Amino acid sequence: SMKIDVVTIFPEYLQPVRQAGLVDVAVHDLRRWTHDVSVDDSPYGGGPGMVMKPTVWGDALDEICTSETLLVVPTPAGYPFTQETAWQWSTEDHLVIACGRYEGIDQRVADDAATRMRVREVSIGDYVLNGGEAAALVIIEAVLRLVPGVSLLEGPSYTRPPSWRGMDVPPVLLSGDHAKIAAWRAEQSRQRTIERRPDLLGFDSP
Amino acid sequence: SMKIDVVTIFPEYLQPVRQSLPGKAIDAGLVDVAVHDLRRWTHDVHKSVDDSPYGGGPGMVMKPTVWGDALDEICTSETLLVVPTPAGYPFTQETAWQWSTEDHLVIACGRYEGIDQRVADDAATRMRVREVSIGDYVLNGGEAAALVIIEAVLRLVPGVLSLLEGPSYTRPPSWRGMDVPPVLLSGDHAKIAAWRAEQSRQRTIERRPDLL
Ligand SMILES: COc1ccc(Cn2ccc3ccc(-c4cc(N)[nH]n4)cc32)cc1
Ligand SMILES: COc1ccc(Cn2ccc3ccc(-c4cc(N)[nH]n4)cc32)cc1
Repeated sequence: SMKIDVVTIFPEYLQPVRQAGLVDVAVHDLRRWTHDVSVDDSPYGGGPGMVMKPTVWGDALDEICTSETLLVVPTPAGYPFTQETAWQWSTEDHLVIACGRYEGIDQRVADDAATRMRVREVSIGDYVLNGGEAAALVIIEAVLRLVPGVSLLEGPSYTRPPSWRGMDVPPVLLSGDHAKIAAWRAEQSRQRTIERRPDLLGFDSP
Repeated sequence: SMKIDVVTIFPEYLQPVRQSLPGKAIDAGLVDVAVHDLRRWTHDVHKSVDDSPYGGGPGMVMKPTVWGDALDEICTSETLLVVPTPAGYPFTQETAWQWSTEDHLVIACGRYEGIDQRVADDAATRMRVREVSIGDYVLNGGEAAALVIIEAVLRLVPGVLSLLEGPSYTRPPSWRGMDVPPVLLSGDHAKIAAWRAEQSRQRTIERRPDLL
């Protein structure tokens, strides 16, 4: 049984989550916790863009989080989110995902939170998004498919027809020889991993 | 001026991307994102998109005949065909920069165990094809990856949307007992830059030693 709360100034962007019982996902508009008739301001020390104010975040997380909560904060500067992370988080009772926008969230939000709950700043990959929402969708998908009750690269897969546009399915896959099929698939996976992800086998990246 | 076509059995998944686009960029003809239901190209009354894997094993494989027809209609020789897959080359910021100047991206979103390999291999005989992974975790299908790729690419298209960055701060100067680092309020901008550099170095050592 898992509860996921997602906090964002763009709740509309989290709608793809509908595409249950073991898990509940709830999306909260951060602006719900503002008192004035702005969630951001210029950075101390200077620099381009805006930083999200800690005040609004503090009030939201105060209401949503408990000491048992795992607070997840997507950020390009985070620890890497990997399959290992997904397995680890798959047995959590309560994930709260704080989605930033602009140039990110005042660092004190995570620091304050860490005084009463576990906090994980994470990156989903070495590219830059406009905000945390797409990363939340990735994290939710990767985690939920591992929830109870729900290395090397995978090689190529094939299905019918056995010949298509003059391209034939590798004959071994039609042979019904499980050992020969297992061996060919291993070789394909090895080949693919060396070519595309040599780092996985402890070799230099291109 | 970029056209992005996404092909998926879950077109609703891509709807927020389409709403994420500023009207001014669309009206200026800088960008167009179109989403297509793969089932438009199915052959049968059951609208089948998958079938059992040759050689056996778990799950299902998406049909080459259906995908072949879809890409035949949507792609041209100038298309960059992007195929998310856990077995792909890594998608990075460098990739995003490269793809940001493309006239036409087509993103083919798989589900189940993926797409029959002949689809990409056939397409590669007449257009540029890129199989890519967005990170070292497994998703249920290509749609979330497409969202990530579209966002990362389009935020590099003018006017459409190393070391780690260190912490950032804004008002108020004191909050829940935590003061903004005084150096940031010092007006010594050379010192501030050096402080930020050291914060960056420390964070990179702690979180991403692989970058060093
Ligand atoms: C100053 O450096 C920047 C800091 C933030 C941003 C945009 N942005 C704002 C909030 C936010 C949350 C997560 C992510 C993200 C995470 C990954 N792996 N890629 N992108 C990006 C985010 C741009 C630049
Ligand atoms: C047997 O190995 C598997 C094969 C496919 C799948 C699910 N699936 C189906 C299509 C598809 C497209 C992209 C991705 C993806 C990309 C990244 N970086 N993570 N996950 C995942 C995808 C699961 C496992």
